[PDB]
Parts: sequence; structure tokens; C-alpha cells
Amino acid sequence: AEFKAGSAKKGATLFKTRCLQCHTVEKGGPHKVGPNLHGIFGRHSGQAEGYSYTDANIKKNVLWDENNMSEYLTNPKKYIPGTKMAFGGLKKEKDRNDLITYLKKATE
Ligand code: HEC
Repeated sequence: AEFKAGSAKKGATLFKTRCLQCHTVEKGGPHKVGPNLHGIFGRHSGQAEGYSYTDANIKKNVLWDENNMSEYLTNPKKYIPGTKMAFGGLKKEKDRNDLITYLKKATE
């Protein structure tokens, strides 16, 4: 289960079609249904300012690096049981690689 760099342009389209409805990426962006994801890489789960998380997300206690992010997005409910993120996952590894490649650039 390992991250390789991919197309940033493809993961931008995957983000907008699958994530943007619940999330934002810019600094000082609004919390919508899910939390703003700025500075997500390097931070642990459940740690964005002013967002009310489920205990499941906090208690998971994992660093959001590229591999843990990729495992989470394969199937969120399996990785964090009781998470309120209503998302089934991205099954293809290529799509997760592309999304993370985009999301690392967008969220810093
Ligand atoms: C709602 C319809 C969502 C969609 C679609 C996606 N996400 Fe989400 N995400 C959502 C919520 C409500 C939460 C909070 C988790 C909880 O149960 O408390 C999340 C959480 C995440 C996280 C973890 C953030 C953290 O721990 O600080 C990540 C990394 C995340 N979401 C990413 C993400 C991606 C990449 C998506 C599409 C590809 C996506 N989410 C869709 C709500 C919703």
C-alpha cells in the first residue's frame, strides 16, 4: 500500500467531482459538511481548528501522510469505523495517487 506521484490535473478533477461538495482546500477556507483540509499533510486526524469531529476520527490517532491518506480513501468507514464522512471510497490506486498528488499541492 504505497504512494507514487501521479497527475495533479487528474486529481483536481477527482477532487471537484468527489470531495469539493463537502470540503475546501484554501487557507482560511470555510468548514462545510466536512472540515477544510488546508495543512492536512503533517497533521493528525481530528485537529482542524473549529470543526466538531466524531470521536472515531479523533480516537483513530494517525498522521495524515500519503500512505495513510490513500488507505483512508480506499474505504473511509473501514479505516475509521463510525466516521460520519459519507463517502464509499476510490478503489483504483492510480486515482488515489493522482488525488493525493493534487491535494498535497492544493492544501499546503
Ligand atoms: C460529505 C458528503 C463528504 C464527502 C463527499 C467527502 N468528505 Fe471527507 N469528510 C467529511 C466529514 C463529515 C468528515 C469528518 C470525519 C468525522 O467523522 O468526524 C470528513 C473527514 C475527512 C478527512 C479527515 C480529516 C481530519 O481528520 O482532520 C479527510 C482527510 C477527508 N475527509 C478527505 C476527503 C476526500 C479526499 C474526499 C474525496 C475524494 C472526501 N473527503 C469526500 C465529509 C465528506
